[PDB]
Amino acid sequence: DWKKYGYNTRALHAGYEPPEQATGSRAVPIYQTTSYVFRDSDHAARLFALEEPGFIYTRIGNPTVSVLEERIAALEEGVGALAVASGQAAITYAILNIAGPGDEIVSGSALYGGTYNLFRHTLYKKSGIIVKFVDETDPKNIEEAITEKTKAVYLETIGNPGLTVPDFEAIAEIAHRHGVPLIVDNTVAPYIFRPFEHGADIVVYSATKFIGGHGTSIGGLIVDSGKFDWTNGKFPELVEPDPSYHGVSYVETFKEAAYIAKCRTQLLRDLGSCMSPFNAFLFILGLETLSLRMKKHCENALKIVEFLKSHPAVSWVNYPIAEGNKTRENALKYLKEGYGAIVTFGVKGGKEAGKKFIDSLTLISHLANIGDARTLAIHPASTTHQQLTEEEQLKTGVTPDMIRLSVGIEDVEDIIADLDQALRKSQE
Amino acid sequence: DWKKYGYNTRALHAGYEPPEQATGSRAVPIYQTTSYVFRDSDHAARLFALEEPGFIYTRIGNPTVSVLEERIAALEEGVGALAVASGQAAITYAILNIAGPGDEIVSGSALYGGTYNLFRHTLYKKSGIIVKFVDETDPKNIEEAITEKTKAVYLETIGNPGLTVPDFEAIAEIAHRHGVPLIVDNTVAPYIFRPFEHGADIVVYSATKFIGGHGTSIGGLIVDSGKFDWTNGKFPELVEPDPSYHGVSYVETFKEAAYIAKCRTQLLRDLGSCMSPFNAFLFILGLETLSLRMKKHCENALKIVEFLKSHPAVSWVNYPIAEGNKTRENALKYLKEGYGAIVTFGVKGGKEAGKKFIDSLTLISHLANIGDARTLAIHPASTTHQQLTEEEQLKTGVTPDMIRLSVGIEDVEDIIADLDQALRKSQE
Amino acid sequence: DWKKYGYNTRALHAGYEPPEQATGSRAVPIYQTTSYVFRDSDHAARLFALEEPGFIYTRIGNPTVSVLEERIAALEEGVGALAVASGQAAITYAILNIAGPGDEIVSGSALYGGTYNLFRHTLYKKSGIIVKFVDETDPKNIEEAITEKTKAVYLETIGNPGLTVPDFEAIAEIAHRHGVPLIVDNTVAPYIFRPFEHGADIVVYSATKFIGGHGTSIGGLIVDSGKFDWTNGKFPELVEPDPSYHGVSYVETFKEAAYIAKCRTQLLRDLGSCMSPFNAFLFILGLETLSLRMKKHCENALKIVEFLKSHPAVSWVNYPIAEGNKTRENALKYLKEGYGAIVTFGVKGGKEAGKKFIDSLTLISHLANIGDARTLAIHPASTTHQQLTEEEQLKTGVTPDMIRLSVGIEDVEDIIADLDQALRKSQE
Amino acid sequence: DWKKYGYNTRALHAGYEPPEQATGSRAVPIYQTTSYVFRDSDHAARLFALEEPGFIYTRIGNPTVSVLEERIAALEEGVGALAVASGQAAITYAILNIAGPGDEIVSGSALYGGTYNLFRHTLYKKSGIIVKFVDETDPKNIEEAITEKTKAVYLETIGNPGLTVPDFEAIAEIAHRHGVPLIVDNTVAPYIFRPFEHGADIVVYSATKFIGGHGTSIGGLIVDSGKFDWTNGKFPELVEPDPSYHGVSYVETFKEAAYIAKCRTQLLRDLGSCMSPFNAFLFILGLETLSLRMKKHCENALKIVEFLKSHPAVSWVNYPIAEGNKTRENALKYLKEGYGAIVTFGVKGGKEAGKKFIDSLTLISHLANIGDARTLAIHPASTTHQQLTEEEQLKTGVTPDMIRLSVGIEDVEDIIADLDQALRKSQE
Repeated sequence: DWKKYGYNTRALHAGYEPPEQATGSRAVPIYQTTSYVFRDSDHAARLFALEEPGFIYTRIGNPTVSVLEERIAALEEGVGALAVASGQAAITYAILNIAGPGDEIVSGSALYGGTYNLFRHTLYKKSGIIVKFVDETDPKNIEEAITEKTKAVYLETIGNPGLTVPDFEAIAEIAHRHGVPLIVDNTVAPYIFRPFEHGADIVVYSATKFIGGHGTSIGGLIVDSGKFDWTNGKFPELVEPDPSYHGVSYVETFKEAAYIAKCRTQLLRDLGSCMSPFNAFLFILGLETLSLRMKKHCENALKIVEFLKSHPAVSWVNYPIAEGNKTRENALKYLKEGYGAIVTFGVKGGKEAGKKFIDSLTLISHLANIGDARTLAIHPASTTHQQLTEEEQLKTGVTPDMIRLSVGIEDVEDIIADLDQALRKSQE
Repeated sequence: DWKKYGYNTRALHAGYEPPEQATGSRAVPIYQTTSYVFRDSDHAARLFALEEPGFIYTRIGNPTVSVLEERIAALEEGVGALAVASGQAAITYAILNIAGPGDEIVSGSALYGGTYNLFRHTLYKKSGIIVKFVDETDPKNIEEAITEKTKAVYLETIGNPGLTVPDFEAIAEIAHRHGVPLIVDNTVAPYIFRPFEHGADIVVYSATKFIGGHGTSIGGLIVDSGKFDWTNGKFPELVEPDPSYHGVSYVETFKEAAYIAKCRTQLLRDLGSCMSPFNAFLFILGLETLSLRMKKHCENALKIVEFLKSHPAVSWVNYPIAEGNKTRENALKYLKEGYGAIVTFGVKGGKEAGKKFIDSLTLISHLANIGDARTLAIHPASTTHQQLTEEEQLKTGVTPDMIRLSVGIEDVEDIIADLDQALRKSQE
Repeated sequence: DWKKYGYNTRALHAGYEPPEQATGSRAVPIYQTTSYVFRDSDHAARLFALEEPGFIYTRIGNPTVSVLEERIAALEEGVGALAVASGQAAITYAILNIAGPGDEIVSGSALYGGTYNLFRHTLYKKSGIIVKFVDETDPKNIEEAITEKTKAVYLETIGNPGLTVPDFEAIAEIAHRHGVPLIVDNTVAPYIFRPFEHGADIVVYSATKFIGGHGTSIGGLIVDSGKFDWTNGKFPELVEPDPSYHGVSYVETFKEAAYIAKCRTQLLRDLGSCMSPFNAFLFILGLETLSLRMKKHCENALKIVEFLKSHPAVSWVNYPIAEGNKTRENALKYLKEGYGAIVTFGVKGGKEAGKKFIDSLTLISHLANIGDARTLAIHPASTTHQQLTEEEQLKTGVTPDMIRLSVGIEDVEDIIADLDQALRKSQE
Repeated sequence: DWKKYGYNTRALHAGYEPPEQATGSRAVPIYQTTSYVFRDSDHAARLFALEEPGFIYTRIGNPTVSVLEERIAALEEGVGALAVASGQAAITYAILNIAGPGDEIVSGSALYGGTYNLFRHTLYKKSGIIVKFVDETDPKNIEEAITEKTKAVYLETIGNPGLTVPDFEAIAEIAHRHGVPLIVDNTVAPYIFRPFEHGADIVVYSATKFIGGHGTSIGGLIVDSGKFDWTNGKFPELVEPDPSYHGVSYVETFKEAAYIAKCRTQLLRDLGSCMSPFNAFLFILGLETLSLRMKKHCENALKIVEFLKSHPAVSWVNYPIAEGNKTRENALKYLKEGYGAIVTFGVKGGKEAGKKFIDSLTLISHLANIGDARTLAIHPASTTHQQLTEEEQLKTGVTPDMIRLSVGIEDVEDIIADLDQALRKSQE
């Protein structure tokens, strides 16, 4: 389905209208298959030469996985999407598509720990890429770090768990004036934020979190807006003839889809971070309720915040629109549908009190995740961010006394009662 | 289970004895979950610091996926295995674990097309790695290409579809004398060949093909023999303190498992090519019959070869032990359980006759795969190897008139009848 | 979880707190297994004798299926539930548990076609049970049909598709004064109606429809309120010693759970209508969003009704609270959360116009189902009710010109636009 | 595929040639769907009236489930099959299709406990059917129990666990001379026995056991040979017009498939024991290796028997061809491919020694099942047959000191070593 239809209609229909014509299955089939029989040899040759569309091999493309991709692109109003094995793989592929040995990336610092470790260590040692980390709360800091080796600017929508919101439009202008795309990780804010409306060229998701929403499946997505001009000379693999496809120019053959086409034909084909069709089936199920779920997550989170602000065992609370938040103005400007499910706070008595808070919980789940329907809590400095030095954790908005909550869609009075009994026990 | 038990007992038990203690499930549960609740904060901290074993997050580790890994390691007599999203990802990770920008790899040339394209283009452009391709039919050619920048030697067990078998022991000696591991891709010969018995240090699989065996699931495996010494100075990431894990030395903490540990803790955690637990469940089912299946594949293939050799529309036939095969001696020496399922031949009348052969088939499936229970046929020069120049295809053992068959486990008289009617039609 | 927690908290937690202790999986594992290893022979004997709780065999009981059952019982505030292969099997088992050859059942006539055919033909010919059908819009009609052979009264919550709502409290009093339970089929109104609050003793569900909510899985549920007294002499199988379990009296051993215990130990064990653990996994996912989904279904349906009432191609519209509905008073009294997703209407030009309405639709799915997230339409007289005579269809509230809609959770303006273009085309 | 193709070719192809034409999926898709969109209203009407073939609703029919059914029918050389939720449901439906209140069934007594309990108690109390149990080791005993109320004769292929084999041809003649079909439960002997070659008219399977073969899925099958004449006056529901389908005569419309058609259209539609498409997918995977698996099961079992016969802690051993077996002649005559996987024996020291045997095992699984790839052991008198009196257990071939083994496909020396250490411990 198209831009003329509403978000919820797309979330239920896009990419699977009409149903497959073999049997009419209303539900998207799970095509748990590796291979696809060809009509004849000409079919088979056209498919491999990129001269006709069809399925060849599940590593490269699969019908269940394609419905997921098409529906995500429709919801984002992008020109195409690619599904991959994890949010990490989506980030990896989004960068590696346009960068390699000797290249630079300007990144914000309000980052999930796993992105930090990929950027700072793995991409440098295994791909020769230098990521330059900046305080994205001031857009001038992004401009000052761009160089002729920069290939992209990278931001998260709501800094997990710093809870800062960058000025997307200002930073997108900076990236475009310097001839590079803005890539946004919108993991924590599907539906409530549309990056392509605000300057982003590329969106990645950890479909694992909110998109799936039920804590069952690992997966990632890369979405291409199709509006960046790859021919400025900084992205020659998207322009020059590709020896692997006998001379194909991606911009020439695939036009506005050049980028997501190469992600598939080069990186997915060769590095092989494909999603399972079963996992795709479950993510499609998640999308069908995503907007209802996100509205409830965000309504509960705002209530949780107000509860915590007035509680005697709590020393501070953060939320994208909290009074002390340095980017609340950006949160107000760009998030008009809810301000995310993630809430941080500190317990009086520091790290050891937070320890006893976590240990006392009876309904909230002490685990490593966000974006489950259930409410989740953790201590980031010793978990999601343990790979970082004390100085590094502070750059990303992570302190030693911090508790992160991913607020779920339980009845809020039950969440608050678990929080209260556990906060009382932490002061004993 | 251990080295004292037979292959089939291990294939049915290793890694899941005793059954999980929650309910006693005899079958391996499908843990379709992202996360795992922790006992308390100390548990959670020990797990992330690598100070205690347990599950944290399915990208990094999962109980269903772990049973698969443990059973593959037991069958291989390796010290550990890692599961990943595809055979391509396993190859990628096996190399990237020990190589990066400016490094070299010596590879054989009897290679699946997808490995060629990863080696020649993707790893060079995205990782700065120079793969040097050699004629592995003479081990002297491997020695002559090693340099001080070489990090590994790479071979396939039965060249897909050149059908050549390298001299593993001679090449393993060369690699070890030069301080680098031998990595073997044993995709086409699980059970019938044990690389670790013949000098290989690392084995990778495309679990997709024969291990799964039913054409349902994409997946890869990396298996570590645990016998290579990573401390010779060429593998400093396996020895030096890792900043991402606050100073952990992989050889010191994980000893013989240093390599497969870093594959998990670095590459899987950051690049994110994880396998789905559903896919793992299906690969475990495949292992339970693998030895029966491989014996039938190889018995049928040898019969198919004899049929083709005497048929009037066939100009030539290849098989690892065919009289004209330049490495039949190696095939005889190393494959004592069967000589693989893959068979090549040429039709009289060249490419256009093979075209009409493929188009006439009625039971054999014209698709891109090997290792299905069903019998498969294809024309490689325009498909699995289309990414290669005419000169390059010839280096890998692929001609323009070649038909590749993956012989399945149907009743051989039905396979032969389909082959015969289609060969008659190709001469019209 | 317990009656102290809210509906949404239960829907996310009940039956799986704490997570399984083997690994801590936050998601409910898919235990796709037939069998469960026993600790020793005493364990195994106690389990089969009904002297200890545990798992023995998936036909009889399974850990994934048990979580589903426990969560449904918690949401219903029943004492237990049983999962089965379909809504039809749940109805069958709910009756067969308490009735057999020579017994009677008093049923309402506002019935899904499949229930009618089971009641009128299959149970009579294969079980000797006489179902007496009555106009349940007047409770006096239920009393007048009870006899000393009656074993239960049976009602649907919202007559599918007559859209009538019975007076539950009045009819429950009648059944209880005559010593028989009231069994309610609450398929179309989970969450929005709680039968046990209004006199029902037994609830059955077609988990297929709204509970699943995504059109993926067939399944049924039987829920026992635990408040009916089975010892009045009409239910001797629940009281007398059971030879199959060496003398067990169900009321004595299982107390308030006697009924659902026999459903498992007798009917599920012997007739074998078990649910798959995969299907159960998906129904659990459905429950996690059920209340959000049902509120949206009912809000959209009420809007659709208002649209249809004012449209020139529509001759009439029905809805439980429509002005002409003979039971709107009951709908107002008992449904305080929404009035269901099902809407009927007639097109001007009769059966052939409705034909052209269905044939013109472009977003609404012409299929046999209700309770999908997508909007569905059909012509019942030739489909869901085709097994009934013209007189019989009229007894159930089905006319020849009727269109049934199951209103989904798409954006209502998109539903209405599809309805309007198709209604215009029907008048051409 | 057809009778011209071999068993293994059929097991890999029948029912899914050609692959679905939407995408060409070589693997059978998992159609996890409830519903199927119709082309238009005429389509929808023809489908419900039984005037055209197609899919309507997964309770009644599903594309994945249909491939399973078609492949089983092809392997059996039957005219059709029906899939159901369990082996118990298949037995139930096979009888209820042709019998009801006041009818009789002549059954053998060499029966799985669950069949006994269905026959003796559940079908009598819930369906009014009188099963007459006879010593089927003498065919004269079958003739002497037939009456004008008899509707079928029922046998198991290898009495589980009496291990007796009836004289199928003699008993089939008796049933046919008296105008009733012979129904065979071939659960324990797929592939190794073809009941339709020896007089059976109807075959049922517990697909759970050997057909699946991996202990993952519950399921049943009913297979119709299509050769019984239902018009002799004893089966009027198969001849007379069916009110539920407006006058359809099953023999007239469906001809040789009348029986399996009514199983679907009446019993599956109304009692609702449908199989999940996921479970069907797994059973199809099992079929692909069934013949290799059964040959290995039977070869290992015969070796286990010889080991047990010579062991000092064993007092007796039974096997269909054991020297003391009263039906070894029948086993020799009818089983020409292997004599089943099931082995019974007694330990010196009686029930308490067998207790200590079971408790000592370290590789063989103490669970309730047969037909897993793994080797299984149990004590039937307190488990699979606990529902029967001491007299009743003895009628079925079950004593108090009996150990039943389901011999798996592990390496036999590992099975024997587990058996030996556990037999030594039982004598302490």
